[PDB]
Amino acid sequence: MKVGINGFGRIGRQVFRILHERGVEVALINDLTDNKTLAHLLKYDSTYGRFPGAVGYDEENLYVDGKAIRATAIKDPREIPWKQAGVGVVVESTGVFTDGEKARAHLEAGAKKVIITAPAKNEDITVVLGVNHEQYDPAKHHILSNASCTTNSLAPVMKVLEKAFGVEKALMTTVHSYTNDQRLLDLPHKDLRRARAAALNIIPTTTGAAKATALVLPSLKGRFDGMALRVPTPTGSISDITALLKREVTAEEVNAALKAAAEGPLKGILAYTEDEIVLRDIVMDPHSSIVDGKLTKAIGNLVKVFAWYDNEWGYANRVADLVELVLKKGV
Amino acid sequence: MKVGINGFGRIGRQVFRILHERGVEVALINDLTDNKTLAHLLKYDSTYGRFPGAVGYDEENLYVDGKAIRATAIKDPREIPWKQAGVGVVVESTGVFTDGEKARAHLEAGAKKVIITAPAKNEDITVVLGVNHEQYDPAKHHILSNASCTTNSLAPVMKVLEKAFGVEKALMTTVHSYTNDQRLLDLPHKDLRRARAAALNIIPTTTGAAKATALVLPSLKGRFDGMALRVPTPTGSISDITALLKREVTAEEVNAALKAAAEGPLKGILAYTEDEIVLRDIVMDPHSSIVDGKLTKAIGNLVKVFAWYDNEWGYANRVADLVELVLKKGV
Amino acid sequence: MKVGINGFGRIGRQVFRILHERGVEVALINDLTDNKTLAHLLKYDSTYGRFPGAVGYDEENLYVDGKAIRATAIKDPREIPWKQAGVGVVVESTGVFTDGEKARAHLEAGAKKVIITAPAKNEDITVVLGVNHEQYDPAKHHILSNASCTTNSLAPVMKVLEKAFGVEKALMTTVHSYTNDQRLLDLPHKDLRRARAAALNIIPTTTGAAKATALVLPSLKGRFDGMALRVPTPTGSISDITALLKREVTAEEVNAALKAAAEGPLKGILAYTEDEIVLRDIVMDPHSSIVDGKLTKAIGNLVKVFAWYDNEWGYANRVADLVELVLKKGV
Amino acid sequence: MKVGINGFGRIGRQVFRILHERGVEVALINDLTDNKTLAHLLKYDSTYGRFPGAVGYDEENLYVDGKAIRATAIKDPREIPWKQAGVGVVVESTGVFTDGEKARAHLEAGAKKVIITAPAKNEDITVVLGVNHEQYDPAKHHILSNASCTTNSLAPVMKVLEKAFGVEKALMTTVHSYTNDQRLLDLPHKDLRRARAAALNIIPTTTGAAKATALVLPSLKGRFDGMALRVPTPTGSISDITALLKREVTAEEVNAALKAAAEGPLKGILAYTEDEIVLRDIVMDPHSSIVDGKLTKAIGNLVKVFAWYDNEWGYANRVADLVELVLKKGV
Ligand SMILES: NC(=O)c1ccc[n+]([C@@H]2O[C@H](COP(=O)([O-])OP(=O)(O)OC[C@H]3O[C@@H](n4cnc5c(N)ncnc54)[C@H](O)[C@@H]3O)[C@@H](O)[C@H]2O)c1
Ligand SMILES: NC(=O)c1ccc[n+]([C@@H]2O[C@H](COP(=O)([O-])OP(=O)(O)OC[C@H]3O[C@@H](n4cnc5c(N)ncnc54)[C@H](O)[C@@H]3O)[C@@H](O)[C@H]2O)c1
Ligand SMILES: NC(=O)c1ccc[n+]([C@@H]2O[C@H](COP(=O)([O-])OP(=O)(O)OC[C@H]3O[C@@H](n4cnc5c(N)ncnc54)[C@H](O)[C@@H]3O)[C@@H](O)[C@H]2O)c1
Ligand SMILES: NC(=O)c1ccc[n+]([C@@H]2O[C@H](COP(=O)([O-])OP(=O)(O)OC[C@H]3O[C@@H](n4cnc5c(N)ncnc54)[C@H](O)[C@@H]3O)[C@@H](O)[C@H]2O)c1
Repeated sequence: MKVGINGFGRIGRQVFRILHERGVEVALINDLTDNKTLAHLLKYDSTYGRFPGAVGYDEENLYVDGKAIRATAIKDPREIPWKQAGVGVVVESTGVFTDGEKARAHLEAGAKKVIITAPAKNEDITVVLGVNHEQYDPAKHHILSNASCTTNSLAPVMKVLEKAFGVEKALMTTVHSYTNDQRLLDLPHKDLRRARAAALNIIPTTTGAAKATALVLPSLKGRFDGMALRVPTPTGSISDITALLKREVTAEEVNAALKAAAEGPLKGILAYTEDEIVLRDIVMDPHSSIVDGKLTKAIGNLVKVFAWYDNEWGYANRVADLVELVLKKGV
Repeated sequence: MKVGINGFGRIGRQVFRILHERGVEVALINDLTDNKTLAHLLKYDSTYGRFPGAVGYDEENLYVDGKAIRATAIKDPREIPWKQAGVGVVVESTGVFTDGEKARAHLEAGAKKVIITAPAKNEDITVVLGVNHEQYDPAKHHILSNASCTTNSLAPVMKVLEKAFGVEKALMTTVHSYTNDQRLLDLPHKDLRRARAAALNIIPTTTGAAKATALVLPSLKGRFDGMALRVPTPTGSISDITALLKREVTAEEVNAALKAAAEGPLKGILAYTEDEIVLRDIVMDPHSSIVDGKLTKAIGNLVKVFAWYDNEWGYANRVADLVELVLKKGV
Repeated sequence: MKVGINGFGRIGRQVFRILHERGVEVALINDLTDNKTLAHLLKYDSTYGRFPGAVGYDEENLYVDGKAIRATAIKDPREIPWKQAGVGVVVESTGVFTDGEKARAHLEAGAKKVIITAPAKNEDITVVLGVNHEQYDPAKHHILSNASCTTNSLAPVMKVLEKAFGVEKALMTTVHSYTNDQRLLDLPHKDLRRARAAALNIIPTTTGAAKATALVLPSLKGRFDGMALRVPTPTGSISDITALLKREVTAEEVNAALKAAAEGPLKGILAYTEDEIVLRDIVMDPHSSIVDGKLTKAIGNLVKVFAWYDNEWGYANRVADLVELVLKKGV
Repeated sequence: MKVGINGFGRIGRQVFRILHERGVEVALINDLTDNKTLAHLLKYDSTYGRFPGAVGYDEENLYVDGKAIRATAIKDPREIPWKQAGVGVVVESTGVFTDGEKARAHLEAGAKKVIITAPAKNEDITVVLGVNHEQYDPAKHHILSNASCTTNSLAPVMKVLEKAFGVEKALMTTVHSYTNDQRLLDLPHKDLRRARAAALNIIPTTTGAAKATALVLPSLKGRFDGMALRVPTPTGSISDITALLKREVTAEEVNAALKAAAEGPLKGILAYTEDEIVLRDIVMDPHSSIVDGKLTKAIGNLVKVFAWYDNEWGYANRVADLVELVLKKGV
């Protein structure tokens, strides 16, 4: 019962480091490049620095302080040796198999459990650690999704605002660091905005993060939606939640409430703070959501809350977190 | 009856170019640097390119295609020769005399009318062209304020949402390009966030833009507030308006309504569009507010509207616009 | 005898606009995206602004102020209808057919002349307008290359330093804006440096620009090489030329010499200036090389010269310039 | 015999952290802001992260894990209580007292030794650890300078190229991250280039780093000069050294030579590497100079060498390093 990663990219590599630093052992790693490039990308990372440990590689492996790890370049899921490596849980992070209909291929090649690191489709269950994980059935579920980084920042907040003040309606905006899914200079893209130079523009882009948060929380079904603004930053994001509660409240109420959750039930997932912070202050923070108290606004029953989150490292800690759970309640 | 500029900086220089390209003649220009540096900053601009025309200078002047303009380096308002230059209307844009209590000094030195390009204090009237300009009394008013770039983007929108759907409550967020008021690297500032590296961070900062918009529109008094997020872009900004109307509406209603205003009463100030645009698409757009139709969201009576605006050039067109009005109804 | 473009990207689109604004008519445009995306990329450009004119499109065309232009999505050269469109000269700018061995396919499908906008291989002649264009034989040549933007900035300089002071040896460095060939965040690349986040790093990368300049100028064969440093800027570049002359000279000599060429023989290609400029000052400058006089250094016979150049617009003016020549001396 | 810092800015704060993590105790810290802002800038740093330890403050002090440190806001050197605090060695890093003629004021107020963290004037001795530190006379010297970050990167290299191949002439170029000395948007500056938007432009600026390196190494007197190019990066820089040796050599010779020095005599100051690195890979590297082997070029006796260096952290390690030496051989 070992882990495997398909899509050793931005998310893959972060999840790997976390799993490493936790003890979990990754048996195989598949991507589309030669193990040389994989070793160099793991070793030197532009956002989180050098890999804590020794990195080596040959035609068929990668070595992490000696321990070998199979590294393949198979672009067809069904053709990945998850079998002859004993890989049970797979972290599908290529961003191209976001639907069980296709990601099932990992099972019909060995794997016993598959975690899609992105908003999936036709999966067994989309889970947001801290919102609906206890709702995982090892018998029934086998193809999971860890939702999206935005969903993971919204959910812990919408949950607390529900079991305290109740939520009628909510619109949200997220100012998000760019990702490899955008373009460096104007170039073809299916989204005519993500096609524009990413480090030059503030780019408006759709996000199902909100509606998706309406599934892990049926409470907000059809009554929660949002927008996204890609901005010139390599990592780090903030969610702008504007929700109409079910009773007039004050910004100070809202906070002590989210603060409560932070230091109690949602501990480790949600965090609360009143410090004068900026983006670079939350980069590499494990949490899913970090509430900026001082920004909390409240005009009667119409509240506005802000939640910082590192769309890369934080999300990756949840993905690795999910692999632990799946392994603890394996099949 | 000629114009004068105090604070030949980012805003000053843009207002100058506009006034030039319109025919208006600036008699004197005061700042804190030698006329050499002034000539070089006007000539070569990093955002709007080279100055359309010939730029020269000597110990006492600047020359724009020959025509001389007095250029002084007097840091004390009362000591600026607005008198011996016949300067009637002054554009106070140093960002340091934002209150008539101090900006009055321009009058007790010559000037007959003073326009503060920023949220003023103790001024005669803060005006937002297209919202409450017809309310200018040349007899009573003499020290005006053109509000702020954010106010000028919000007002034209809040106005339309009032005379159509009525507004109960509204919270707004603005993702704003950085300004010379922030820091390049971490450095001392009265705001512990604007103190952080501006091209590196997404920086949360307070904005009275909303409450200020509650003055040009008493309708929203005490029921409109917002936040600001400084992001790594040199110019261009977007306002995120989340307002609770007085009746359930649809995003398509909201648009055709703002669109109406755009092509009618608020023409020239407000613009509406459905094109797939990004930040660099609105840089140097004269308008005060440009509605991004496609981003318009509506869950019943809770709406979310986005308005692009070039906090520099657009605002500067309003400032120059205000100088025309003041000159047309001079004293 | 009409023009055609294959690879309607960064360079393609700029060459198109130039050809348009010059009168030249492009008959067909091939790329890998739907004509919708092509129309949107031409219309709104993040660096050079909106396209001067009306842009429309349908399943089979693009319309520029009415005039229709065939727009296909054929990824196989031999399969492009250069025939049934009467396209004589083709601008191969996809960056994937940089060798006549493959780019010849444009001929065996219609075209009578092919211009490769990049360092080619197996081409008939690599030309650098102003250095060796008069050496074009319409009878023999049919597959040309316009070299590279770096080559086009170096050549006009190395030429002048040869026919004046003679050149023994020269090493050069270019600080170049990033290009679509690099990555937004760490990601797989054949060059383990261009694989790193482009807007975050200063990235060292090999450049054959120098050795290539040794072909258009056999004088420097085996005695000229250089390096390239990709830096966080979307467009604009500077070449750092360090050459050991054949006689001790002074910085003032070097300048008046390059200045001479600028205002004389190399006019229109090379420019000379002593103004205090920065990058944003040369963006969209047609020239191939713009000498920054004030930076000129000289310790005896070891000189250092700097040349600004807009790797996009300037190069594109040379590409369009080359299409004129090819058309003037067509086949 | 305790240390003191005047100018708790970018350099000051880094030197403080290093001195802290080394055990050295700073007695007093003077700047121009309230101890609140000082505590917040030390605590949260945009480039090097959170301060390793607890940070507190009151009207008269700062607390580092309890231990109190006097924090004043005296803009006049002679008026700093270096006396009633027993501060012997002062780190003058305000960037405004770069000449003993003025920095002497620290002595006539208490201090027994003053280190100017920048190219000084009228100082007793400018030292570059690893080049000419053993040449420090505690009896004669009392006002030192640690040179500049560029000087500290060049010197260790020029030294090795002298005691191996000899150096006839050398021109150098440095691509340097911006600093608080530049501007965020176009704004008045004595240097008409550093006046332009720093995160938007590649900015050419003079540097005495080379001539300065000609003092710590009289060998290159009048035969070494260079240029500087400020680029859009918050920290990290690379030096481009083009030197004409006294004998034809090969790039492989040059390297093994610099490599030798790196692992031997210049260990800890100079480093050598052949790894495929980019800027973000050297941020926070203690070294003064890190040679990028792979970039080494050599055409006979004309060589080109590149040296990475973190103009902030590395230089700060040298400054702290110098305070140790001064304390070990105190007065
Ligand atoms: N970037 C974020 O902050 C973030 C947050 C949450 C979820 N996600 C999701 O995680 C996924 C990966 O995101 P990323 O940021 O790492 O992007 P990425 O570009 O770094 O892609 C990951 C890796 O997948 C590899 N890949 C592509 N096709 C493949 C195939 N057929 N087989 C094997 N490997 C393949 C790519 O070469 C790349 O190295 C996406 O679906 C994304 O939406 C990203
Ligand atoms: N930046 C924007 O987008 C924007 C939009 C709306 C309003 N404003 C307001 O306009 C004002 C100026 O803004 P800016 O962006 O041009 O900033 P800026 O830094 O460019 O300042 C303008 C100029 O004022 C000069 N100055 C300072 N003190 C002076 C004095 N005592 N006498 C004469 N000149 C003096 C400065 O040297 C500078 O050149 C501010 O109050 C600002 O809040 C700015
Ligand atoms: N960027 C510069 O400054 C510059 C300067 C000089 C020369 N060049 C060269 O010009 C070429 C294009 O450069 P670019 O900057 O426009 O990059 P780009 O990414 O914008 O590529 C140009 C276009 O080619 C298209 N394309 C790719 N494969 C294709 C195919 N098989 N058929 C049709 N279209 C295809 C791409 O989709 C893209 O839209 C490269 O070879 C480059 O090295 C670039
Ligand atoms: N930035 C670098 O990489 C670097 C490298 C080597 C040397 N240096 C030199 O170190 C010095 C400081 O550089 P920096 O990058 O920290 O810049 P900085 O802007 O951060 O300035 C340092 C601090 O000095 C303070 N200061 C200014 N005048 C003062 C006064 N009269 N009394 C007390 N404090 C005062 C400023 O408020 C600031 O907080 C400069 O001379 C610089 O040239 C900088």
